[PDB]
Amino acid sequence: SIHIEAKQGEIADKILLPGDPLRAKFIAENFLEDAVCFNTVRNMFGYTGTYKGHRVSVMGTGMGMPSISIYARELIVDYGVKTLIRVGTAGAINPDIHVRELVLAQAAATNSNIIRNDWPEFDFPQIADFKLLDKAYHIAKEMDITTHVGSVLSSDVFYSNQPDRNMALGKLGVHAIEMEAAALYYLAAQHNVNALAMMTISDNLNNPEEDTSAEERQTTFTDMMKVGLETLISE
Repeated sequence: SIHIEAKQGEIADKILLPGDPLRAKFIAENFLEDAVCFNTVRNMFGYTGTYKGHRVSVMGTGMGMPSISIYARELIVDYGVKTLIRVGTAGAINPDIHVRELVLAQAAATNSNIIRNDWPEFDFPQIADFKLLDKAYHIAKEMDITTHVGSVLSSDVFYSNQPDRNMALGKLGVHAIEMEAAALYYLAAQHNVNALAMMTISDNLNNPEEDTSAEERQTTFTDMMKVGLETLISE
């Protein structure tokens, strides 16, 4: 509420969180059944529908950690959401990681200040809920999806002034760069709920001429959606 106009009962307790409101709309119309809209405020589309009989929601979060922090907080605190899965795109910085592959974020590095401001004495890692991470991995492997489990970097600055520094992380077990996961993981830890972030590599920052084919782009997305949805409804 304040940023979400939904009444109580309109949002399921388990939600998929793409960055793009139009992606949410796309998921709602093609992977859920009987999906209906629950939010239009600031054009941040959200839908509740059914997957394999399970009530499931999906909504966009906008870009960057402040944005997703606002929406995840309201979902958790005002609508009692307990399971949250980010499904998104990222750029690969680990050279062994190629375009279209799947990354599951065991942890999220960040150059943000959101955690450090609250915890100045610490390096305080933001982590995925293990059981979610482990279920997603098992499901992905059954589908023979090329999957990588590791850290991602949740960055504040898409147009970075220090890209070499970012790239150097790729040699130390940090797979891909994204903008949201650390914030989501932090809120989940604060409110004791369960979060996972997953992404397909859309760009290989180590190899710019690694291209993708759109149709291929929709197979991969379909693959990720089912990992995402099966993980979301597993109990």
